[PDB]
Amino acid sequence: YRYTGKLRPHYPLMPTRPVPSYIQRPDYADHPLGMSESEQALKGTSQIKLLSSEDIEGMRLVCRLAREVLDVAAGMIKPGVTTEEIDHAVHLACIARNCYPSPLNYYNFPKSCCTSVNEVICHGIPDRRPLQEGDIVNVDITLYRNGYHGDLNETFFVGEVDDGARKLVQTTYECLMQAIDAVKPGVRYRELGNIIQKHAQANGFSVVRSYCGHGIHKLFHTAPNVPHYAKNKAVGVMKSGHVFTIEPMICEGGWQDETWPDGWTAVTRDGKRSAQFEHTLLVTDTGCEILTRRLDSARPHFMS
Ligand SMILES: CC(C)(C)OC(=O)Nc1cccnc1C(=O)Nc1nccs1
Ligand SMILES: [Ca+2]
Ligand SMILES: [Co+2]
Ligand SMILES: [Co+2]
Ligand SMILES: [Co+2]
Repeated sequence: YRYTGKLRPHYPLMPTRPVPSYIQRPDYADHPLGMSESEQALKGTSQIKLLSSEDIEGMRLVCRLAREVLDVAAGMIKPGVTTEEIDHAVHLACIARNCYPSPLNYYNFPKSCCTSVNEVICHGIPDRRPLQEGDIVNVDITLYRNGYHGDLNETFFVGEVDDGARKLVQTTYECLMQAIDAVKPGVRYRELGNIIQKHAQANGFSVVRSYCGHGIHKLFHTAPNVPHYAKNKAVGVMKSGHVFTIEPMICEGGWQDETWPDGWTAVTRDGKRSAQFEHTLLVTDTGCEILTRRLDSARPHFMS
């Protein structure tokens, strides 16, 4: 395999971390290949679930807990810390909140969160590499509690970063918020990509096309599929009660991605940097509730 940039995986990986049996597990947690039968049963369907008041309370809870766990990871970002150490802290923080870390064994993913450094677009696997000053790193968190999944992610700066890193991260966050500001009943899911690409393009950045936002609730990834690029064929119109994520991955260079031999790590084909931000949103009668928002601080960590 020919690596696209300077990053290399740092093996060996620690043995998979167990989750106490008292914590409720999603169906794929105990499937040998990590397959989710409940999810697969709806593969290819575009119908979007309309959450009940009960489902909404469950989503509000898990999303708040997920934010708490991402905040824990945020506090650990510093030069010298390995992504496996961040993952260990996330795993324990999920357990402390009586939640199962959704990524764990999802289609056999080996860790409890995704840590994506520099040219890694997404799905980076926590390993032995210590973070380096100047790096940008995304931590993607998803928790499962009482049958509901809550998902969010932020990109962080490791020590002092260059102006290019600052612009990429700020722009990506702005792309996400402009999309969220457009969410309300009656809006087509395909419009979000037009908004995101317009802002990214105005700043000289590209939009990853192989990975999209997704419906999330009783399932980790389900309808609707939400592309972040312009002129996409996303199916569906927003309605109060819909819950889904917006998680644009923006790149310094081209939008093309490829996957490492580990089967998970997605990287830019040109080796340039990529940044991402994500929130889980609930469409209300008039707009949307950002379930994974910070409740005690006005801004994301990179600008805090
Ligand atoms: C094909 C199938 C199984 C339903 O998975 C997905 O679509 N998956 C998906 C879509 C968009 C963004 N992400 C993912 C994903 O897995 N991300 C993960 N994060 C941690 C472990 S797996
Ligand atoms: Ca990255
Ligand atoms: Co993902
Ligand atoms: Co996520
Ligand atoms: Co997501």
